[PDB]
Amino acid sequence: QKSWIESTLTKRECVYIIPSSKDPHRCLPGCQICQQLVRCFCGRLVKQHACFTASLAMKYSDVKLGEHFNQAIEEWSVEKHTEQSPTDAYGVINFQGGSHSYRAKYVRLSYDTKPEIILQLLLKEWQMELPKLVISVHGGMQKFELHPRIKQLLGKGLIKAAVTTGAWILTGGVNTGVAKHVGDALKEHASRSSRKICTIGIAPWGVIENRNDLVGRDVVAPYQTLLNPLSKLNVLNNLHSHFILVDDGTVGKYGAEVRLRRELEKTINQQRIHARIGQGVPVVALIFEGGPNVILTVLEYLQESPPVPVVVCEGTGRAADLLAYIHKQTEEGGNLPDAAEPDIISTIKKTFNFGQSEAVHLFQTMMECMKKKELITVFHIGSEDHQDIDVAILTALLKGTNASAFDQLILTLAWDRVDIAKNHVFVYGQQWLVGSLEQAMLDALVMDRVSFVKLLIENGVSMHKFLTIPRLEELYNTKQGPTNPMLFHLIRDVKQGNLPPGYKITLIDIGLVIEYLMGGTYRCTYTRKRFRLIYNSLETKRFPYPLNELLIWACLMKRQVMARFLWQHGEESMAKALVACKIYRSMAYEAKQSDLVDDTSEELKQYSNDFGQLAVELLEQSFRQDETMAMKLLTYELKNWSNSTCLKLAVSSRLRPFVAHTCTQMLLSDMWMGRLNMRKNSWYKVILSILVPPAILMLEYKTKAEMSHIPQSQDAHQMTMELPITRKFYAFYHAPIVKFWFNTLAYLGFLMLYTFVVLVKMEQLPSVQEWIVIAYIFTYAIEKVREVFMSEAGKISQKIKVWFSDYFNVSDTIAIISFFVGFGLRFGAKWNYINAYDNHVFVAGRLIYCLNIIFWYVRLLDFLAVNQQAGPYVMMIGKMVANMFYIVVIMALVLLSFGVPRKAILYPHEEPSWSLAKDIVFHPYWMIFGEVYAYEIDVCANDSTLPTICGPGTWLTPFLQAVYLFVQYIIMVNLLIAFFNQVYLQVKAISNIVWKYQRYHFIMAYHEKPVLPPPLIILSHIVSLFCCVCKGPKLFLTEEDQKKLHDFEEQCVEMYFDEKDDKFNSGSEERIRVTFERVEQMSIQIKEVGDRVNYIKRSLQSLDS
Amino acid sequence: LPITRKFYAFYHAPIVKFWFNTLAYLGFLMLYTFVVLVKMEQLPSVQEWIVIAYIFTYAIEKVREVFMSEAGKISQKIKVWFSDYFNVSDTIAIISFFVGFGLRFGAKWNYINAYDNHVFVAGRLIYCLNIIFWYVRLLDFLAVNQQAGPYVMMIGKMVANMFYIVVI
Amino acid sequence: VYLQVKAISNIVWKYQRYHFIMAYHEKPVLPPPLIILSHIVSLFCCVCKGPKLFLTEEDQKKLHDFEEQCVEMYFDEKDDKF
Amino acid sequence: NSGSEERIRVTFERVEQMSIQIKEVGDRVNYIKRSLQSLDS
Ligand SMILES: CCCCCCCC/C=C/CCCCCCCC(=O)O[C@@H](COC(=O)CCCCCCCCCCCCCCC)COP(=O)([O-])OCC[N+](C)(C)C
Ligand SMILES: CCCCCCCC/C=C/CCCCCCCC(=O)O[C@@H](COC(=O)CCCCCCCCCCCCCCC)COP(=O)([O-])OCC[N+](C)(C)C
Ligand SMILES: CCCCCCCC/C=C/CCCCCCCC(=O)O[C@@H](COC(=O)CCCCCCCCCCCCCCC)COP(=O)([O-])OCC[N+](C)(C)C
Ligand SMILES: CCCCCCCC/C=C\CCCCCCCC(=O)O[C@@H](COC(=O)CCCCCCCCCCCCCCC)COP(=O)([O-])OCC[N+](C)(C)C
Ligand SMILES: CCCCCCCC/C=C\CCCCCCCC(=O)O[C@@H](COC(=O)CCCCCCCCCCCCCCC)COP(=O)([O-])OCC[N+](C)(C)C
Ligand SMILES: CCCCCCCC/C=C\CCCCCCCC(=O)O[C@@H](COC(=O)CCCCCCCCCCCCCCC)COP(=O)([O-])OCC[N+](C)(C)C
Ligand SMILES: CCCCCCCC/C=C\CCCCCCCC(=O)O[C@@H](COC(=O)CCCCCCCCCCCCCCC)COP(=O)([O-])OCC[N+](C)(C)C
Ligand SMILES: CCCCCCCC/C=C\CCCCCCCC(=O)O[C@@H](COC(=O)CCCCCCCCCCCCCCC)COP(=O)([O-])OCC[N+](C)(C)C
Ligand SMILES: CCCCCCCC/C=C\CCCCCCCC(=O)O[C@@H](COC(=O)CCCCCCCCCCCCCCC)COP(=O)([O-])OCC[N+](C)(C)C
Ligand SMILES: CCCCCCCC/C=C\CCCCCCCC(=O)O[C@@H](COC(=O)CCCCCCCCCCCCCCC)COP(=O)([O-])OCC[N+](C)(C)C
Ligand SMILES: CCCCCCCC/C=C\CCCCCCCC(=O)O[C@@H](COC(=O)CCCCCCCCCCCCCCC)COP(=O)([O-])OCC[N+](C)(C)C
Ligand SMILES: CCCCCCCC/C=C\CCCCCCCC(=O)O[C@@H](COC(=O)CCCCCCCCCCCCCCC)COP(=O)([O-])OCC[N+](C)(C)C
Repeated sequence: QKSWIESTLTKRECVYIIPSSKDPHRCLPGCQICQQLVRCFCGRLVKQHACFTASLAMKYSDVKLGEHFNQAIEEWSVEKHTEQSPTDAYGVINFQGGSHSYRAKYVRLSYDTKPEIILQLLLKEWQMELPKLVISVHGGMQKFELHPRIKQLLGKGLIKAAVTTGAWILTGGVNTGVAKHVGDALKEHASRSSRKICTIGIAPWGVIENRNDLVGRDVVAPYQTLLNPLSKLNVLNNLHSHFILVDDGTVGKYGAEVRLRRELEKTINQQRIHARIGQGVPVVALIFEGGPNVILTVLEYLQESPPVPVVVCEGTGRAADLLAYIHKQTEEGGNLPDAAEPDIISTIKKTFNFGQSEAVHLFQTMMECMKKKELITVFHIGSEDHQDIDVAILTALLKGTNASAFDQLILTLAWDRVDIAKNHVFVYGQQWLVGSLEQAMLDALVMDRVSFVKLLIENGVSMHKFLTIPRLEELYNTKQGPTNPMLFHLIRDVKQGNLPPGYKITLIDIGLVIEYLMGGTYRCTYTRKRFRLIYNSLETKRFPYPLNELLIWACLMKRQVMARFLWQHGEESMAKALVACKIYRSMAYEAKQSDLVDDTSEELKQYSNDFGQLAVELLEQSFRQDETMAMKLLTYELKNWSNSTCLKLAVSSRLRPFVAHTCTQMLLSDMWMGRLNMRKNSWYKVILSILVPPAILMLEYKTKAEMSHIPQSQDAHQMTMELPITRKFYAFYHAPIVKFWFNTLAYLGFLMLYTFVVLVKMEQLPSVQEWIVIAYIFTYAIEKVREVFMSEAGKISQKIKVWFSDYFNVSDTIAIISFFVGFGLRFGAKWNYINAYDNHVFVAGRLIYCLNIIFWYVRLLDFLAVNQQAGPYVMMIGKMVANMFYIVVIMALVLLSFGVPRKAILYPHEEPSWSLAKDIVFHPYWMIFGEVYAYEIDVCANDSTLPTICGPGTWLTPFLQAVYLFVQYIIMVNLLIAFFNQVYLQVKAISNIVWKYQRYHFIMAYHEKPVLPPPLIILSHIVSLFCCVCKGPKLFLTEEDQKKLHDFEEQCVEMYFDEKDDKFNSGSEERIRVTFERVEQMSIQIKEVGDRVNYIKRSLQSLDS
Repeated sequence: LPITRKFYAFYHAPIVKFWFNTLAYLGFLMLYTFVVLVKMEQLPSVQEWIVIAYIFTYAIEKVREVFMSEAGKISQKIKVWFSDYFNVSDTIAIISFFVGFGLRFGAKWNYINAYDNHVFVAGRLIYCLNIIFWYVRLLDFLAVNQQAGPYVMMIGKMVANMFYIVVI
Repeated sequence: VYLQVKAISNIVWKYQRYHFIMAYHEKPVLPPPLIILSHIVSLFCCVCKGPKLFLTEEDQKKLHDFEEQCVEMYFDEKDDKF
Repeated sequence: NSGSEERIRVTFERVEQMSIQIKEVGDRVNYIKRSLQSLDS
């Protein structure tokens, strides 16, 4: 039946008839009134049962004999006469009301339903997730009433306490009592608002009026919400979400749940509270207006299986408030003022008519309650003690169970209540044995609760002695808490795509993940030789810089709020932020690449750009203090980060606001010059000094002091250590600015010669010009091979895919390959000697050169793209050409729309021919450029140049061409121009940042090239080869300076953090909504005082009364 | 996932029916371009028959998607379909083709010169103008792409609303 | 015109995908020269003798549950921001 | 002097002396009422 409720759980049927209150009366013949009102000790009529076996008494007489000795009549028991016979009330209520529906669920069941299946109904069947708190509400069972202040404050606190701990409120489920007032408070407070306070009412079935409506299988239970006061029995309060209804087998009887309700709570405080945490779910109990049984059940908690605290509030009603009285006037041991029982027994007889000897018993038991007042909690709502019932509720479960302060934190940690922990658990004079703090931190980190981590870090914890290898290895490999599906995929690939089905994660295999995420030739400290051994082998396992290893964790597991927090702590702030940007950015790519079950990449994209801006804002700060030191920060080896550099890391992430920041730019300019002081020299003096070397010794060079911030080579460092002449030439020819204008001049002289060769005739053998051309291209090629093999990546297949990912490197490959095809044909041809251009192998060779040369003119746009003013226009041209594809397809369609009808009308006797392919494109294309072929349009006109193709239909071709040019020349060309106009505006908006970012790869290229240009470069290769066969820039800082840099780090690391808060406090509209927050305490307190001012003035005249 | 079910999954996907009609339509224009550019003898060539077959069945295809439309009133199945630019153009392109075929085919061939019989010429010249309809129908295939379609929308709005500048 | 269309071009393209895609959900699987066989077979079928989301009741039920849950969460939200 | 948002942040400056002094008076109003019953004690 797929209805586990129907199957395992069951109802109760009165299957026997025992006349109750059988008092024969009106309407003289017996049977009629013996058939009118003969109730049973079950509670129903014999005619209201009928029950397929109780109908057998409607017809004859009550299911028994006649008189049927009254020694035997009394003997009902649901144990004896009641058959179970599955439930018929497992529907769902649709409580009608406000602009919503207050939907809720229910079930019928017996008072002896097992405590485990009722759990297997709440959690398994109803999907309801196990709580971290229960609020067992035990107050008034009649329609009690309260005043406005308590109506709001008590409401918020009870609600909020359930919000924080995801609690399960428990009531009777009946809107005569607590449930009415419990449920109400949820209504106004908007607890529903993107939120649920799980709320349950254990009621009995028989009473709830319109129970017969709820009868039936799974249905939208049309509970009618009639507030008709004729139905005393009850109206189910329409806010409680769930209604377990004890079908004990009685109707009109009461108290079917009193044990079950408790047993459910007993087997709610008997399961774990999030397995990382080991504790039973704590259970508070509250008291509203309340009766003499409501105080009685307080004695069923204080002296009960694991002691259940009590949160009697102050000011509610008769019970909840009176228990404050006996609390207040009586000592910690419940020591009464001896005239208490001589004047409280008036209070009982004042509040109740419970009696006198009865009342004596009440206070006596009520002190038997108050024998232990370390465990109850009077919420003094007047005088504002705990300032919401909440803080008293939660505190009440952290005091009176002889629990340890670790056992007190660990619960607060589970609840998301730091405020409870900092204010109560972290109280003056506390014990905290040895690793309690440490065990909480392994719990707080895996559970992703920064606010407790933050607190613990302030309250004695140190990450230095707490990051051991088993521990942090644990902290990686936990699916408890916010879990990443991506890391398990990342470990898959690096582990050959082979998982042991269990596969505990090591620190080692993670190191290969980072080396894949950071890319290039990064080497994590988890894959090194020393670490890899001591790991297997395993005091020394305390990780010299732990806050570096946790920042990796928080980012590999998408725990941003932990990452961003931990980043604040420790040192190497700017570096950690540029790694994080790289880690997230790569995972944000591998999501979009792997494209599996995984998702959530734009979330990672945002996380990278979050840390990216942090590194930029630290650069700003550090640069506004000392420009020179900031440059040194961009270039010191890190040594915890694979001996990399903060700049190098930011280029890997393509983090442009950092590379386009004026600090890097001023440094990029200083590496461009080398030891040349170009603020004093000029680029025309560099060109002159290349062509006239003696001017090299006339230029203004630099010292060591104004070169100390610049990353230098081993040589450029050393040659300055030990300003003579030979060192003045070494400074010039090794500067990147010189290697540019020395390759540029050779390249321009290359094109001048190569232009001369294609324009001047070729005899059999090459001329000196053509040999010098071939020499350039040959060595230029070797130069390009080297800068692939000597790239930065390590995998040759990735050294390759990056280099071929640039336009001008692809073009050079084609230009170099196409040249030697041409040389091979030009040179390997058998010369004719009657005419050069009769041998078609020689011609093909020459014609490849004359097209080859176009590649080499266009390579000059790459030299021009170096200039700040020209480069934006080279970017445009590429974006224009790349993205105009679809306009040009339309243009080619419009073209054939015209070219095919024209050729068909004008040339109607054409066999198939290759000319037909030319003649449908040729003239229509030159029209695009405004050539209308004026004397060819009308071919039958007297001034025609085509008088012979006059014939039938040819008069159609002017009309065709008139339409064509309007569409082509006016619409389509200016649509393309309109596109290009928007490209222009887009590029100019971004052109300067992109130019600044591309200076890096540019300048670093001309820091690695040889000092000789491509014809003479071969000597530099030779010398730089037989060196290696026989046998880059680093900021060299002495320890005295290396020290002060770290001092300049921390000082600027510091001043940044302080600043952000200070500006952020001020705000603009923040301040206005901080005002509005303050508009309440005024209005409340202008009503506080304004409430008393009427209380003041009544006094004054009463004192003069 | 057996074999016959793997073919049923492919040829019944909309992406396949697009790139299968698109390739036939492009092969249609390649042939129909070949027919107008190459001379016509008395009877059609295999190329021209394959052209006529396309256009004939292409028409029946358009009849069906009117009668098998979503509306119920035939007079509203009609006014909606003719409310699209390329369905109006196809109607003209289909009607104008068979006027041309009827003249091209129903003409009395001359045998001294094809282009002396003016009924044959009118037929050929309708085809050579008819073909413009079929190049322009390709803008509807291109309008499927996110990048090209905005430029087809422009051209229509440009042409529709430039009336008064062109009168001046 | 250019600037006007580009401001609205992406919404209109997205709206026109519907009639486009639904067209090529109803067409025959054979293209217009060979389509005649598809007409013939799809005619003598009718002479002799569209897309629906088929949900089993177990799933059809949970959809209505996904309705109301999201129907609910919407109404609560609007007020709270407002 | 007049300003536009200046005035709003001159208000916010004044939101404190009110809140302090609404707590000044509001501190005493509890000190007042305890008196009255203590004078009638
Ligand atoms: C990752 C790297 C990035 C950078 C890219 C770098 C890679 C660049 C890659 C470049 C590849 C270039 C390929 C050239 C192929 C030539 C084909 C050809 O047409 O041959 C012709 C000559 O063939 C001969 O062998 C005779 C000519 C002398 C050799 C000159 C070509 C080799 C130079 C190579 C220098 C390599 C340069 C690179 C050096 C490093 C064949 O025709 P024929 O014999 O004339 O015809 C005879 C007919 N007849 C008898 C009727 C007359
Ligand atoms: C605005 C200025 C225009 C005035 C407006 C009024 C329209 C005036 C039009 C009037 C139509 C009558 C003129 C043609 C009569 C035959 C004469 C002739 O020699 O024709 C020649 C061609 O042309 C033709 O054979 C037909 C041309 C029709 C074009 C008109 C289209 C509608 C114009 C808009 C309608 C207007 C209203 C709507 C506007 C919104 C014959 O051939 P051929 O080219 O010499 O050469 C071929 C070979 N041959 C030499 C061996 C023969
Ligand atoms: C809601 C719908 C949306 C979709 C739109 C769909 C609707 C599309 C509607 C299309 C309507 C097309 C109308 C064609 C009229 C031809 C007129 C003509 O010029 O005839 C000529 C031939 O006439 C003949 O009868 C002989 C040629 C054979 C018949 C070919 C045309 C019929 C094909 C129809 C296929 C219909 C296709 C549609 C099928 C579904 C008359 O001239 P002649 O005899 O050559 O001259 C003799 C002179 N001489 C003796 C001196 C030489
Ligand atoms: C690779 C590009 C780099 C930039 C440009 C480099 C070169 C710039 C330098 C000069 C450009 C011009 C070259 C000389 C042309 C000589 C002309 C000739 O054929 O014979 C002549 C003399 O010839 C000699 O005296 C032979 C010279 C030996 C080779 C010199 C190589 C030096 C450059 C090695 C490279 C390293 C240096 C650069 C390092 C940065 C006589 O003249 P002609 O014949 O009556 O006149 C020619 C006209 N004709 C064709 C119609 C007949
Ligand atoms: C002797 C003379 C005889 C020989 C003459 C030979 C003729 C000359 C032949 C060719 C021109 C010479 C240069 C090659 C073209 C540039 C490649 C390119 O775009 O690279 C770039 C992208 O790369 C890609 O996107 C890869 C796929 C290519 C894209 C499609 C266009 C090019 C294909 C061929 C179409 C034309 C057919 C030509 C091919 C047969 C890498 O550069 P980037 O800086 O990263 O910018 C890219 C940015 N983007 C990816 C976002 C867009
Ligand atoms: C990637 C590498 C690609 C290319 C590799 C190498 C390919 C090797 C290619 C060619 C080598 C073949 C040598 C000759 C073969 C026999 C023919 C012969 O000798 O003569 C014939 C030559 O006929 C021709 O067509 C010559 C031109 C062919 C080359 C076309 C360009 C290819 C490169 C494209 C650029 C690629 C750029 C790619 C860049 C990435 C005729 O000449 P004849 O004998 O004087 O005439 C006799 C007849 N007569 C009596 C009427 C006069
Ligand atoms: C034989 C004729 C050859 C000359 C051509 C004459 C025509 C006019 C030519 C060129 C004007 C540009 C030259 C002066 C630029 C100096 C400043 C500059 O822009 O610096 C840039 C570098 O320099 C470049 O990027 C310039 C590129 C040089 C190659 C030119 C090839 C194209 C011209 C070939 C002819 C093709 C057209 C057809 C005409 C025949 C920026 O670098 P930087 O490190 O920032 O610079 C210093 C630091 N600072 C600027 C920050 C302070
Ligand atoms: C002899 C004849 C005369 C010679 C002409 C003169 C030589 C030609 C002149 C200029 C050549 C192009 C300059 C490149 C500038 C750099 C661009 C670049 O780096 O990336 C661009 C791609 O790059 C491309 O798309 C390359 C262009 C394709 C090949 C050019 C064909 C030219 C003819 C075709 C026209 C004919 C069609 C109709 C003809 C019937 C970037 O594009 P993006 O993706 O939008 O941006 C990403 C940014 N990124 C750079 C960071 C990656
Ligand atoms: C409807 C459009 C759809 C797309 C394209 C479809 C067709 C693409 C297929 C091919 C394109 C070319 C067509 C054949 C041309 C033959 C040439 C000829 O006249 O005789 C020849 C052989 O001819 C035969 O053997 C007759 C073939 C019978 C008809 C075949 C129909 C198949 C397509 C049915 C449709 C369903 C398939 C597609 C389903 C998606 C010999 O050649 P020739 O005569 O020496 O040279 C001709 C040039 N001339 C005129 C100058 C002489
Ligand atoms: C073999 C060759 C020989 C024969 C050659 C024959 C020549 C070729 C003849 C014509 C071109 C072929 C296609 C027809 C034109 C498109 C119609 C149209 O605009 O439809 C659209 C509107 O429809 C209307 O608005 C209805 C009234 C027409 C508006 C005025 C312009 C067209 C009139 C005729 C003027 C030209 C005179 C030509 C007519 C005699 C429906 O499409 P839509 O997607 O809803 O877009 C509309 C949006 N709008 C309404 C807001 C704007
Ligand atoms: C909606 C339906 C519209 C059309 C329906 C069908 C209309 C039926 C139309 C024509 C059928 C008429 C058949 C021939 C009649 C007698 C004349 C004759 O035989 O020869 C004459 C033909 O003279 C011409 O002008 C022929 C061309 C007329 C058609 C013009 C296009 C109409 C369609 C527009 C497109 C519509 C697109 C609309 C799409 C929505 C002369 O030729 P000859 O005999 O060789 O010469 C003898 C003289 N000689 C000795 C000097 C050589
Ligand atoms: C052989 C000759 C060469 C062939 C040329 C190439 C073929 C021709 C090329 C392009 C053709 C048009 C592309 C249509 C694109 C779709 C547009 C569309 O759907 O609706 C548009 C209407 O549509 C029109 O107005 C249609 C254009 C009128 C007919 C074209 C005449 C061309 C010549 C005239 C010039 C000559 C004048 C002067 C001459 C002396 C929408 O317009 P809207 O109301 O603003 O927008 C509503 C939006 N809606 C779509 C949702 C409804």
